[PDB]
Amino acid sequence: PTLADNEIEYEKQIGKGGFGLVHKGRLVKDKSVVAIKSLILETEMIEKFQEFQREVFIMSNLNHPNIVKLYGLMHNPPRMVMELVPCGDLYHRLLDKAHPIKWSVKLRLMLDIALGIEYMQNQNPPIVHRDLRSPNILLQSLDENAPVCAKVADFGLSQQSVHSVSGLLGNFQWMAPETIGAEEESYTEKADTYSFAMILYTILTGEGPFDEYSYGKIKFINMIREEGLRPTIPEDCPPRLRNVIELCWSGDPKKRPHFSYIVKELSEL
Ligand SMILES: COc1cc(C(=O)N2CCOCC2)c(F)cc1Nc1ncc(C(F)(F)F)c(NC2CC2)n1
Repeated sequence: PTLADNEIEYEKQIGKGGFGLVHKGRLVKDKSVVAIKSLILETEMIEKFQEFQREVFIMSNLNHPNIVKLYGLMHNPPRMVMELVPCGDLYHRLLDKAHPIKWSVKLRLMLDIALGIEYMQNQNPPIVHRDLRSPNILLQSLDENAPVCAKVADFGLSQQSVHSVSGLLGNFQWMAPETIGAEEESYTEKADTYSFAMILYTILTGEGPFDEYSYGKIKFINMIREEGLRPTIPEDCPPRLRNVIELCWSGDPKKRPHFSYIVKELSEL
């Protein structure tokens, strides 16, 4: 949690983010594998700074198997040295239509994500991620017997406050109705629960949430908020899962369940 200047060999670039680049690396002492996130700079630059900083502050206190870990910080640009999750992100995996994820594995993924969010929500005060979407779910392993299959990543937009937070969120297909409207109304970690419903939906169907509809942006947002528009749950969905998704994506945040219930229900599938 103290810096790590050098001691890191770069191996390859694996991604990009809101504030910089992401590379796969090795450590010399152990040679253990790692991921490095750099910060590369009204202003956009301030948002980038704030985001990098926010990820560090939030991640600084977290330790859970289903949460990417922060290992150290670096100072030359600067950088966050984190856990390397080798199977990539969920969004890309789901695009491989020819190789559907095995049902047992889908369940592992759902549970693992729920456990991570449950842990976020049990913090004092609770953490609201605000960016829970498939690109931000990383895959440790697709083996149904692995210790960990999925981890929550990218805490750049995260808040951890005693009160409700606010701020308009884009990526409306993944975000709660109370967070996407033009008037900047307040919300809570119940917003993340809604996003999780959409994560459940994407895993279940292998489809992007709301991809079945086509509307202009204003109409789409109004539909989600004022008409209760939601993705259609397939007929073949197991009843207990259908129930969890429906409750989680309730228009009323108060109706979205506590993760103790969500985790118990998912475990029954
Ligand atoms: C071997 O590790 C990966 C491979 C990929 C991957 O499958 N690639 C295939 C196509 O070229 C780019 C990398 C990936 F997207 C993410 C990987 N791992 C990983 N591990 C940790 C993180 C991090 F920063 F959040 F802590 C992360 N961020 C993703 C890249 C934006 N990615």
